[PDB]
Amino acid sequence: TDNPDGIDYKTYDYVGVWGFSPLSNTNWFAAGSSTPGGITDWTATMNVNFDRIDNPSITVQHPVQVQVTSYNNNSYRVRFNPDGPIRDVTRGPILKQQLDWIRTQELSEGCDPGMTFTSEGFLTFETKDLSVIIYGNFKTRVTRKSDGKVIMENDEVGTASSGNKCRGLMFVDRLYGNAIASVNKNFRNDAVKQEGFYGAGEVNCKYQDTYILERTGIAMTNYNYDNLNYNQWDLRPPHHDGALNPDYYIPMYYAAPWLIVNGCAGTSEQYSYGWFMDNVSQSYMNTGDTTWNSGQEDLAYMGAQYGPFDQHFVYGAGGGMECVVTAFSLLQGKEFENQVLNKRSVMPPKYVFGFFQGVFGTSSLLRAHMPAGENNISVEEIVEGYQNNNFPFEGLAVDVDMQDNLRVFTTKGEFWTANRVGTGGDPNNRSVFEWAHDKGLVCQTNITCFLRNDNEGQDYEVNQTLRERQLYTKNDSLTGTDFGMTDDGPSDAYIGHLDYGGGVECDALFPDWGRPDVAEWWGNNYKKLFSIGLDFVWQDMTVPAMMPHKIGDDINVKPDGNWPNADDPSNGQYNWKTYHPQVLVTDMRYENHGREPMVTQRNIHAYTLCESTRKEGIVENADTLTKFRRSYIISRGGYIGNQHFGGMWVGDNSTTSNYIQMMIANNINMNMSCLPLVGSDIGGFTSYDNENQRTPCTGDLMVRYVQAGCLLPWFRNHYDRWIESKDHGKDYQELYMYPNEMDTLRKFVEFRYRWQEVLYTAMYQNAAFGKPIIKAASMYNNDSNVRRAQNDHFLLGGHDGYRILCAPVVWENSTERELYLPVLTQWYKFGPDFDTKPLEGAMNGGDRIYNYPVPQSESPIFVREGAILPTRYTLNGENKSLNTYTDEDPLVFEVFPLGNNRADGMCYLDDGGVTTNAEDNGKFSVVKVAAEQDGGTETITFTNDCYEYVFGGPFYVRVRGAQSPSNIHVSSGAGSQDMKVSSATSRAALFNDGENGDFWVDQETDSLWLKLPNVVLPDAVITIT
Ligand SMILES: C[C@H]1O[C@H](O[C@H]2[C@H](O)[C@@H](O)[C@@H](O[C@H]3[C@H](O)[C@@H](O)[C@H](O)O[C@@H]3CO)O[C@@H]2CO)[C@H](O)[C@@H](O)[C@@H]1N[C@H]1C=C(CO)[C@@H](O)[C@H](O)[C@H]1O
Repeated sequence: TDNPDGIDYKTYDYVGVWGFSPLSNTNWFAAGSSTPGGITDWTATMNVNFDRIDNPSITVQHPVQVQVTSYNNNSYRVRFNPDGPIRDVTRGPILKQQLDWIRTQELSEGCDPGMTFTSEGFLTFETKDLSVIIYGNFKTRVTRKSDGKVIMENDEVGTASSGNKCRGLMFVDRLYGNAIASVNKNFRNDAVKQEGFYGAGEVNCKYQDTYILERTGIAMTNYNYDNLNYNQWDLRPPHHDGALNPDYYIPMYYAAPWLIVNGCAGTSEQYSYGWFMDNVSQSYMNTGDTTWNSGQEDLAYMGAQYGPFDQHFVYGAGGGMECVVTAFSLLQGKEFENQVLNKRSVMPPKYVFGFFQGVFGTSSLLRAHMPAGENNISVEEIVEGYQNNNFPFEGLAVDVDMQDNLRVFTTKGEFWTANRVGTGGDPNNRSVFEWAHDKGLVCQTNITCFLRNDNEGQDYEVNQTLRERQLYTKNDSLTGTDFGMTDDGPSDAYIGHLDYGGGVECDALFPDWGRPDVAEWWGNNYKKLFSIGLDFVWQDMTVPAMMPHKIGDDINVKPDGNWPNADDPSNGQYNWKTYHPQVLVTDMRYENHGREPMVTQRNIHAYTLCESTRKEGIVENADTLTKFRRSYIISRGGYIGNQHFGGMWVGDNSTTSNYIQMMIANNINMNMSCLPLVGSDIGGFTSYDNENQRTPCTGDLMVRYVQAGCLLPWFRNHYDRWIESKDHGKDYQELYMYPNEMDTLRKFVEFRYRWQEVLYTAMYQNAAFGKPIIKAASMYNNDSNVRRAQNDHFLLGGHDGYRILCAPVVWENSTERELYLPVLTQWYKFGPDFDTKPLEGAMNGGDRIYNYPVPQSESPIFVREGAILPTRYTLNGENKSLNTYTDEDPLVFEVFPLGNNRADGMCYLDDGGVTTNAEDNGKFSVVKVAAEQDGGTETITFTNDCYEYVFGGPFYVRVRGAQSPSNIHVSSGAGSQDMKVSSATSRAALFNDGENGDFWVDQETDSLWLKLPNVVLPDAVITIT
């Protein structure tokens, strides 16, 4: 039952953006005419005639569905299959039942889009603030009720005499290909509109010498790659000479055919809409890039190498780009599952927000058992470096080093306290993870879906059980292609190779995910790791990232590095560093459907791998997790929607100023693509010095790299380590190996740690409401100067999520930067210095300052007026892992200067992930807090949205700029108590000795500290007179 729809597959190789050419018109079909086709529900059908743009006498008929997806969040949808029936996928970001729920709810509220056909046969409908008309040839116009503004319209190519053809719908004559595509007008050169496109996951784009955030006038592609340095040689343009820098026509780790359009920016008449082409074969986004005549300046499109054609336009409930993001997240929501917490994504354990050292080149757990080898390091030495130097440190990212000769899901003797593999729980032979637990730390470890094959007779249960149940991808192809074979077999299995450099490699098999019983099988395997202490997951080589290889060559032999190329094209022989594209894999998009070649769903493999570690690994086997029941995944690849499995790190960056910039833009863009909890390796993964690869990150680059990411969602220093056993990489990169910079380094980690609940809460605001943790400058509304500052200015935190503004310096050996404060509000210089000192005067928003000074010891980070921030200090004053925090380590609602005599704050509370009762049973709290000045009385009010988690220790209000009071009244469900002056004279003595109901006047920081009991948290009126 392979290929049920009779597809003839014309394309298998990687087609660069330069080989994708729908504005070509030749051999392309576009809508020319239609007759109406009925409406049930909110799906209308138009029976559309597609004409060959280059010979319109040739026509075919296919039906197109036009579905309103959310009246309230102004989103609809267009799809059609030109290769067969129209078909609801069963795995993906947008599922039927989440659409069906949204619609049902909205119907109960009595929303009517009034999907109707005029007499002429045109389709008209309405969403909340938008109206839409679609003409005969599919010419689509999207107007905005309030000001009549056309905010979006598709494009039309005229012909010699056959009328006009809407390129809003295009597929290639199935005689010549399978590509699809869709075209809009693009007002990026409109004097008043100045359209600007955004999003597109991990794409990178250079301008002059600087990496930027905007994705306008450029030709991108989604094509998940093993793209080490974001600039892999094989991904270069035809006939490209010299080095290849990362750039926009190079695909990355994550598949996001998604674009957020923002025109008439920062003014009354502004509009934003998102654009998801839901497809998982190689996709394209072209924002009007003339390079290679691939696009035209005044048009934009999306497209794919294969079908079917499914596409979403999401305008959002209201003003600003952010709302596009949140509505998009709704469409992928889990409201239909009655998720009480995880609606828009799954919440990680608190601990996932702390600092992690990853090392590629440890070679034992402890020093006592470390084999002799030049520059070898043990885990024990790392933990020692950090712990001894009072670094706030969370734990390790153990690599394949630990595995037994690269056998995913196992460990070798060296990574245990007693030099042998235990079944664990033996206190005289703890595994890495268990020892790690006793040090306070937690770990992820690396898991690929690569199952060793060259085992040398040696027994490896995970590969053996894959062969038995035939759960491996088979070597069949509709082309008779020979992918190679070894002596280990089996005879009918796809056998790829895994190369990590310097002879660290092996043959491998792989999970044919499509198959049923495969996700169960995958999942139960993580038990071999959970029962030994593994906290969370490090999902890698997810592409699958296999070794380059030419059909015909041996399995362990890759091609010449310069192959393939324009003069010597692949011609169906290159594997593009993964399965040779022809391999028949079982469908991952439609279940019980048959087998397709991988070329048709390449961009789904990692999503699907991630889905399975989630549902079948972490969730089903939570019983076997040890110290924490909740868990997470940090993944390298995936596709839109992946946020419901965990988050992302941007694979293999490097150690240069450019990569810092890139990491930030990437972060910001990944947020607006519904992946909030991502980040890039701090300090860079790969070597960088061309004379001597072993040279490690400079101190100053290390400071800027940490300063820039110390408030990004995922914070992890990871790197390729040179050791005798692996002759590529750098000497060291751990924070503690920098004596000169240690103090700056560490204080910026402590600082993140004090703002831990800020991250936690923002994350909650993402699960609950879908808000991006990190916020493009252009998300701040009514500001005509945020856009120019958008490459390196970003915001996060607070009740609304726009309370902290970061503008990290992005160049090595640099002590200034151009700073823009966003307008119509006040800002305050903050940082690790400002905890133990008074704030400086206000900074008037709307300012541009050239050469704003930033000594190495400082990053530009500001807190807005009106912010109240949940902060967290240790009781004993030391630095300790988040996961060892308990409710005795104070929680501090820091009120800042007031904004129009107002201030507000939100704080999510829950057990941390010790258990899954927050996501499972609604066991959490959401504390709100307000503050108002009224002549002489300031009223700080605590209310709750629910208080299901009982924060067990006293918490504090910290007022900034208000000193010694005449009285403080505290009102509570169990309060009617006046406050008395504490007898402690230091913050430390207030926390540890301080009496409940004690206020302390802090001269040093110009603050007033209120110590209150744990029971008044959910509800109180603090009046300060
Ligand atoms: C560890 C790493 O292994 C593989 O990376 C390869 C590159 O694919 C290959 O191009 C070559 O890279 C050199 C490149 O050719 C040259 O132009 C450049 O200047 O120098 C590069 C090396 O610095 O060799 C490297 C190996 O050294 C994989 O393709 C990568 O995915 C892989 N990174 C993975 C693997 C691990 C180990 O489990 C993780 O530590 C890491 O997080 C993950 O991203």
